[PDB]
Amino acid sequence: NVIIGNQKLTINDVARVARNGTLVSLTNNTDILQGIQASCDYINNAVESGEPIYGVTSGFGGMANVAISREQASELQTNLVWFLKTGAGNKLPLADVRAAMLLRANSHMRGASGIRLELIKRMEIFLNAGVTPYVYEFGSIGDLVPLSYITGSLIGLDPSFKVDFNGKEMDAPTALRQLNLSPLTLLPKEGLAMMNGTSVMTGIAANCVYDTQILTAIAMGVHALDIQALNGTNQSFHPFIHNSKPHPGQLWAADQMISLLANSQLVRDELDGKHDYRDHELIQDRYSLRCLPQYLGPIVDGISQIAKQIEIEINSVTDNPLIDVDNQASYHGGNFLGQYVGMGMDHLRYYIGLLAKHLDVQIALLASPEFSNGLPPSLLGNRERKVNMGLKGLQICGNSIMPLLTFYGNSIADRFPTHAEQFNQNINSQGYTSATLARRSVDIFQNYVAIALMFGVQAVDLRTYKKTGHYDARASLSPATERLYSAVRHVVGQKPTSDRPYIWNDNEQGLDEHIARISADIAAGGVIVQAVQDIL
Amino acid sequence: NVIIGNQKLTINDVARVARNGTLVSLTNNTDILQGIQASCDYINNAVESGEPIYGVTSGFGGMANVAISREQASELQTNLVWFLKTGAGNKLPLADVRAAMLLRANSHMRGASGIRLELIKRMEIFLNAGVTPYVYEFGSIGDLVPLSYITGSLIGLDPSFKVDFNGKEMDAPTALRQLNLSPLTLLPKEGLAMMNGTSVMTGIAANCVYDTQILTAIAMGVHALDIQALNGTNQSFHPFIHNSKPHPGQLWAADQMISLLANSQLVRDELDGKHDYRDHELIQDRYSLRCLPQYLGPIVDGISQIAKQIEIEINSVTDNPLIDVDNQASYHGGNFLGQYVGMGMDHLRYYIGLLAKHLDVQIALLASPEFSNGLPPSLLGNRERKVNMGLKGLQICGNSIMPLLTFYGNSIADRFPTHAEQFNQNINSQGYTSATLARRSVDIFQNYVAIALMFGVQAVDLRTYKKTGHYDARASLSPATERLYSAVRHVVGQKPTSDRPYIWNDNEQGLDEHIARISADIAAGGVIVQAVQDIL
Amino acid sequence: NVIIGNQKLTINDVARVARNGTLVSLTNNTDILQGIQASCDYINNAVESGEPIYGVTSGFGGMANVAISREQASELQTNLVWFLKTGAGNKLPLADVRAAMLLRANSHMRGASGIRLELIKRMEIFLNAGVTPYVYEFGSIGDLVPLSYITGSLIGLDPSFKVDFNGKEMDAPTALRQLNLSPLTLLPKEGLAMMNGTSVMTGIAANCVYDTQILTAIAMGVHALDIQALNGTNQSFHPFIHNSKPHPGQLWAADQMISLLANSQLVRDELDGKHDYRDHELIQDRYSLRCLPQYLGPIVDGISQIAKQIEIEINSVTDNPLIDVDNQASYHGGNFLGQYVGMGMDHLRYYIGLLAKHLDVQIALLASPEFSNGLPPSLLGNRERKVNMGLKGLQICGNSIMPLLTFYGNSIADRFPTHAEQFNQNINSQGYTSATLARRSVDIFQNYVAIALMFGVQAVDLRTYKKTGHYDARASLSPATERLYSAVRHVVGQKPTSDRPYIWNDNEQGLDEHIARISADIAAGGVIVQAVQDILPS
Repeated sequence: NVIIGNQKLTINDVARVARNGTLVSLTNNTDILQGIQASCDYINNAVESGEPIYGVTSGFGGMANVAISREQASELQTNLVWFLKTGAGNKLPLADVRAAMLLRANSHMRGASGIRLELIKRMEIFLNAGVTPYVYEFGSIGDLVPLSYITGSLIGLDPSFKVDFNGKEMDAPTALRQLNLSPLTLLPKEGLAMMNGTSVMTGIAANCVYDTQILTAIAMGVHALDIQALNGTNQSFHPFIHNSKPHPGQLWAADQMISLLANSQLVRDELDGKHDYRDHELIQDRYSLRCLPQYLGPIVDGISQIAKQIEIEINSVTDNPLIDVDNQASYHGGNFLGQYVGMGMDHLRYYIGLLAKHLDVQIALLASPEFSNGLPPSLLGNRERKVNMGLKGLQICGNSIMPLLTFYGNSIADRFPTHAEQFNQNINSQGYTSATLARRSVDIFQNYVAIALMFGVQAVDLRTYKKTGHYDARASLSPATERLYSAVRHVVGQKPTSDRPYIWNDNEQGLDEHIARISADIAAGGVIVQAVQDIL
Repeated sequence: NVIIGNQKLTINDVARVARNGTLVSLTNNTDILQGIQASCDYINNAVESGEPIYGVTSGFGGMANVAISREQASELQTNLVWFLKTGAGNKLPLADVRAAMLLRANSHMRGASGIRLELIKRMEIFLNAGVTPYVYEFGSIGDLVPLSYITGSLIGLDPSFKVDFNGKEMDAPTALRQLNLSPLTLLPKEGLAMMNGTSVMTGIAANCVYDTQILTAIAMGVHALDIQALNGTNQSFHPFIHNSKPHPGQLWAADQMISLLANSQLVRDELDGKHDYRDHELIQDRYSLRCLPQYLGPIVDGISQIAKQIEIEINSVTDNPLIDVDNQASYHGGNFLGQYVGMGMDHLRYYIGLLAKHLDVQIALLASPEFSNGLPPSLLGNRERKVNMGLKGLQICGNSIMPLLTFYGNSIADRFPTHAEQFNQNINSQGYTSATLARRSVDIFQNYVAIALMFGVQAVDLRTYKKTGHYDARASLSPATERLYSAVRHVVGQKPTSDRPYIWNDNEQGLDEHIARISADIAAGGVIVQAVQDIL
Repeated sequence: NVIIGNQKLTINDVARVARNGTLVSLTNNTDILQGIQASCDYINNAVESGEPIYGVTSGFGGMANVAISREQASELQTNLVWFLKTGAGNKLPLADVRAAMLLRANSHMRGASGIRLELIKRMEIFLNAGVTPYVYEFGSIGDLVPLSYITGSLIGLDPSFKVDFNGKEMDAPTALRQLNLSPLTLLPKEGLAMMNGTSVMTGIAANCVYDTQILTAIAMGVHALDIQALNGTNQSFHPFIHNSKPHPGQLWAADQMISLLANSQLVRDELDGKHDYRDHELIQDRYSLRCLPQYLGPIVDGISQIAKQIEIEINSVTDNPLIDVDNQASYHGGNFLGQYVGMGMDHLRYYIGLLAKHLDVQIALLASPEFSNGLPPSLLGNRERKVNMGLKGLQICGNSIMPLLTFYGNSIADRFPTHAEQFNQNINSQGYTSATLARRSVDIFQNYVAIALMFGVQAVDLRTYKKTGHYDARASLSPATERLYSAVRHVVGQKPTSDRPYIWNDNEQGLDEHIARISADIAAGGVIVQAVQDILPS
């Protein structure tokens, strides 16, 4: 179903395999397989001759002044796995490891790494059988150490390497007995070819960008719900304003907001350019409404830029040395340095914090009667019961998540240690931890967006009540935001009705289970995600 | 065993109860109990009279313009728990919750919160029976929301509140049936008194400072091992140098290094002031050795300052309004704002990153033959086996942890949202997330220090070999570092011997299990901690 | 020379006007002047008809619920200049004030602002006569207050508005007297159209990008000289490696290094795949050299991204309300939010810090005989004089500037105040202080790079001495870095000679003067900058 070797992988391809279990297959294309065999031939012949190659007939890192004889060329590679067995911290999520292996297979198919096809198939097999090596969150300065757990597991080096076999923990040798596979012995270069790359960090980063794209589209849907709850105007998104300031991101954002807001009963419909006075209100919407597309443009634009860079990283040969069989040569290079990943993730986190903080400003308007254009304080539901404080707690919780996202928007690629590994790795990317930090930012932004969805949904109901005498917002919303509003209400198990808004009395729900249910629907690609799929 | 109500709690007291299960008891002192009853009396009488008190006969937050009648005064408090049920993220570790409850009990014993003794005893009971409410990592801007899970669990409000009962998950009502306790109904103020404070964040922060103090002492022991492995001099720590620059922290650090290094065979012993030329080496030790006490002083000093502030926070009445029975009055105040916690944790993280980074510089010297004063590259063990790269992987992993600690040393208290809860909480501490971030920094610094311990231990062995012809460093070290070296070797299960250093061949251990075993010994207060207990 | 209103302005166009005093003209395009006229007539009409329009018949920001009538519509615009006269701190460099007026004139030509041509012409005249209003570094959250000093000066509103007139401080009414210009009265909307855009911050930013593109080219030239000095190999830059990791930036970095190093005698020329054991030393160059194209890729690429976004912001209409004469409507909108400028500048400072850190690591290699591959300690010249310590103080100084560049690499866009201006401006960009902050980054970087260049020139002299027994690197360097080498030696006034390297004895020069002289030459677009002309249009 996903074919490896032929065409370039997309972030979506990566995500299908990682999360959804999408089957994988190596191309059968004989030029591709010839390439793989040719570099293999080449490395074999070079070691036969005792020729100097980095990490083949040489030590590793700042010990690349230790020459290694033809007779210790295999063992060299097997020892590489051992001394790199020094991971720590929590485990990566299994989907990031699936992603890693898919990328490594992709790297190898290019025929410049000198690795046996049989070692590449081992990953196809693990992918299809649902065997996932354990990889730790610490050990890479950007992925030798994380990739040695992948390799040692693939070759069944030792019972000390653990794996997940469809939800069961077991040792790698045992997993290979179950798969009817024999243990493998690394040939010269093959350890290095297994371990000397950016597959893991890029793997984590591929899934981050996937989830961030989605959350951006959900966030867009949230603002659209906010603008309606607020009786804001659609004029701000008028194509004339944005064509005269034509950043791609701003042009896209304003135009998507037009689609989102179209045919809404709750919005001030003023694409004609009407804007009479209002009281007690200001003649214009506040900045969070009015400058939405100018604010969001660079964010939208940056997430695209990063998506574009990750896609090249995913389809790169990322490894050292690179075999050039056409010239019967090998080169010592630096493609293992994941600078696009380390910096793109620093960027991704920074943008997520900027999205969260804008959304939180929309909530502050909603909750505050000074700024909500006539909604009850904290969007309380039942005003006959004076003890209700409505969403006061839900706001505070959102006020606690958002600062943290901006904190995580701090960077890490500039914090690299110049003394790293014997002073040999005097520049490095910090790409691996940057990528795991990015995963942290996305996991937390998912809970954040869930809270923002809750505010939006409750708010339109309470605006509907001001408009119609009832709480069933579905006919008053634009058809596009009605899909999302009704996806959210489906997930949380509260059906829209005319006599009740989403939240009536405080003692009637735990708001925590709604956050949890919504975050889990977003994470799983559920009905909330599908409701905004046209934006993606 | 730990008595609550009498004398001020220490960070050590907090830690014993949280981690070690130390029993707890309310004082029987009748002046203390009179105080508790008096404020209770006072609040009861005030509500009888319909008198305006914040969060008693009033709404909460920016809805404190909603007056609340005497007849809805109880329900008001019960609803406070419900609308604050909006936590998200991972759970706090159980020891931080034990700490919270201990602090809340401590707060309440001061007789200014107007809460029933019976509600204070409920916490004594939960503490002693090993019942630990679930609290989420998100919801507080600094602790209403986290404390509502504590309260609802203590009073068995609903099956939706979960708890840990000695390692088993169950619902709070069920836990109270098992403890033969009846559900409670909150009286006016009591919800607020349960929830309106800094007990959780301070709870988390108490245990962070405890663990950081320990890790500082271990880190000191590490440097002492490094200075020996390097054949550095003891002259740098000479009391004359430091008395003339007499910062407390620097005076303490240099003087402790004297004790640590005393009677070592591996150190250049030069307190007499001898310093002849050396070759090929520089006449002086590099800065990481020589400026150790000047560098560490402000760190040591800051950790003390923070310890001092947390101890006041732990023994504070932290709550609003405060009942003054002596004047038969109540005051609206701000003691719920955890500014010392939010800022002290920002500081604590920043220092941890500075400790990690200095230690990592000591490792770079150890691993690099240009700077190690004659040790093998990467501290390899068996040089007859050319494939050994020794600790190359262990270094890279340390190079990946340290940048992250400095990243976490970024601050959060300055990132507070001024729009928080209806614009009412226009300043806030971010103390709760700061504190959980601090816990992150300590959990990671524990794995970091484990790696540094491994470098030190291996290094002295390899220096011993240069000195004596064997690998048993125990008689060549100072008696103080021999305790720590032998604690580490005990934990990892490798016994010192004359024919073998800690690490001989790479394929002979997984370095990951050693990191894990050491971090877990440090976390549990094991033999590594005890080995440096004289420093604390 | 630079015609405003016709075609899109580039960052080169802006820099030439701001820095080089290039002359400027408004286009005579009749469709362009008709549009300007039409929006002018639209506002005239709407206002006399009593139409409600923001900041024209209201009420600014949080007080946009003040109805103001046509009888007060003129005095509203004039009072807008007064209450905005609240700048603080140091003054903008005059070049960024010139850029700021260039872009504001450019914005107005597009026809959606309803401003008198005569006021757009007034900016042309100031630019060409070399009259520059004083503008302060604080007052904008991203440019009402800064642009109010431009406006106030242009119309000669009051003697307290100050200008530079070709080097002499002067009040603004005095400068209009010298120009034989009459003071102007702002009609309805004109004051807002004058002050409600992104011209200043985008002005500051455009000059930043220009200076960074240049410092990137020089940086590359510095790496090429370090590579030569350390007898590194050209093999890292082989197209086969980078074609298999085809990031645009990394391809470009690799390919420019192949060009910079072409026909050097100080490299190990191994594009054939040759890689013998060194003795007793590492078979590969360290990461600073070997992962150079991979490390520089995102930076090159990011600077290009920013440059593209700034070129769009330069050419955008930034005010509010916007007049659409085709449908006879004005729209209330948000183009005045310079979000691209705030986050872009954030990114730019970040990238500069990253360039600096890589350069400083290369200096570490050169100064240290453990890693220099046989060069003398601290790149010392006269070894016979034992008291010499060569470039030891010069490295310390570089070590004190590089961490400060990475510090400035922190962001400010994410630190916006949500309670800004009566809670009306609940999102904002911080773009003005962000670009202000980028100017400080760029200025410091010009000093850092001078230090970097000095380490490179000295080191190739000493390597050439290693190779040939003399100190003239000119013959041994690749043509492309010879140009740069000679341009630096020219600027500091110490000639290449076979007998002597750049730095012989410590007491023969103040290194501080050499830093100052190279820094000034880069800032001025002098011979050091011309030496890397080739790298620039790519």
